[PDB]
Amino acid sequence: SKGKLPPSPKPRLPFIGHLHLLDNPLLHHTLIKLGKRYGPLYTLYFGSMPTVVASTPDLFKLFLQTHSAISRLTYDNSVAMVPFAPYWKFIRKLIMNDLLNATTVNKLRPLRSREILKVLKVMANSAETQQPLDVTEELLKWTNSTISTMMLGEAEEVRDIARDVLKIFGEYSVTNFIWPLNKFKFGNYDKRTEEIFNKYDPIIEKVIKKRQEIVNKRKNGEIVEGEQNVVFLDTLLEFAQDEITKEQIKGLVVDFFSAGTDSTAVSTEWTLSELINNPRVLKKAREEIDSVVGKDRLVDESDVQNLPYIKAIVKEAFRLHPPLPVVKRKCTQECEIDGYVVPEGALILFNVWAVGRDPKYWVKPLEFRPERFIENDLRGTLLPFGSGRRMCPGVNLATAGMATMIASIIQCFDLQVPGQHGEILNGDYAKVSMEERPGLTVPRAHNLMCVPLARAGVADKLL
Ligand code: HEM
Repeated sequence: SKGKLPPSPKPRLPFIGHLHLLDNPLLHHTLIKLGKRYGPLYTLYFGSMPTVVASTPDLFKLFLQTHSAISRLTYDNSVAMVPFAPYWKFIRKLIMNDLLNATTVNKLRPLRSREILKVLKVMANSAETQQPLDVTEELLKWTNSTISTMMLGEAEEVRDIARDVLKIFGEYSVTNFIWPLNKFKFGNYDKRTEEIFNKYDPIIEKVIKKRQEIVNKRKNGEIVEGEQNVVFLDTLLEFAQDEITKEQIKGLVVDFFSAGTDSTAVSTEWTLSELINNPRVLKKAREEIDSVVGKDRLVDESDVQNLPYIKAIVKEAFRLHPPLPVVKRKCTQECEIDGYVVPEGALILFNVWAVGRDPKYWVKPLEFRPERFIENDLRGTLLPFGSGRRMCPGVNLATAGMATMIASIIQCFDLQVPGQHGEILNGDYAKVSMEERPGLTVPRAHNLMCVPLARAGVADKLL
């Protein structure tokens, strides 16, 4: 018990604290340089707010222990609603009563498979035209559609809400500087953005109405025909009035759309980019798929458990390119971490990007070497056991779902990299830039452009 904060740099300035030292939009690079001098736990003042920066796994675990836990999720996204929002108590009761469980997420697999197939068919078309495909854009549409279809169904009104949610996400990303809602200003927008906002509430109200009558017709024993797929919202509506309000249902839907869907699109692109840049690993990945699954049917989500190298590839891309390089938490009460005092209300920053590249934990950390997870949650979480990860379609998409998409892509296609003067790069130049774009979520700065090439025995046997 040293009775003092973790060490801090100099100088601390009256109003801005240490903010003048943050001279890099990619904050995690600056936090590493500071960590080299001041150690694995140090204090920065974001204005008047003390902010403690940790960069070891042991420090992360200390911040997750109970005193009430000394740190909590922030409201940067809707995941914080799970422990804190009162209307999420309804979800917790469904879980404890075995009415919402892992089987609920497993039964959505056919919906997830059809969304995967849609992407493969887009790539197949680009293979036939031999035209560059914006894989970044396709992965954003894939994750956005899969979330909305799992939640609400295949109706055309859900296609409309998916396009609207993606547009809202677009307006949410332009208010971002480094972290979201930092350059936001109270303004008037325009008629274009106004129509985007006003479209959401009437569309979701109609979708809930159309799903409520399906639930009622199933409850009263009446037969239903047309769309036999059961959506996640149907499970919520089926027990909403047992013996939760419409507004609170709409609030759950808002939370379901804003928990970080884009993280899966970002991590999928980082993984594909590492595979393109590491032909040895990509060849070995296709050999596993050809051996475990074969060339006669598409990879299925049930195969992922039998694809250890594919799972190691996802872990290895997560180690090098965590979607959130800096994870934020808030101190809930005065506590002591490794002898230092952490004050109530302090912002806590986990530099997970630094840990992923630290030679103290990883042999040759700059190498994309999935074997490190073999020769010795397929991403390799901070929420306690029993928080509901097993019942969440978003966690499924971020793990088994992304692994299935990546395996399906490389099973069917070679990814050619187009060049800047009428040529396809290959093979020493067949690489993509790994430069980062600043953000809370940090994607590749350059969109992933690829010219798919159908592998031999794929068009007729698979697509
Ligand atoms: C119904 C549709 C739902 C959607 C579309 C959705 C969406 C998401 C997404 C996109 C994430 C981010 C996962 C990641 O990238 O790491 C997430 C996280 C999470 N969700 Fe959901 N969710 C849904 C329902 C639920 C439910 C019912 C629960 C019940 C407790 C739940 C609990 C969680 C938890 C605990 C996390 C955090 C997991 C972690 O950080 O490791 N979700 N959700």
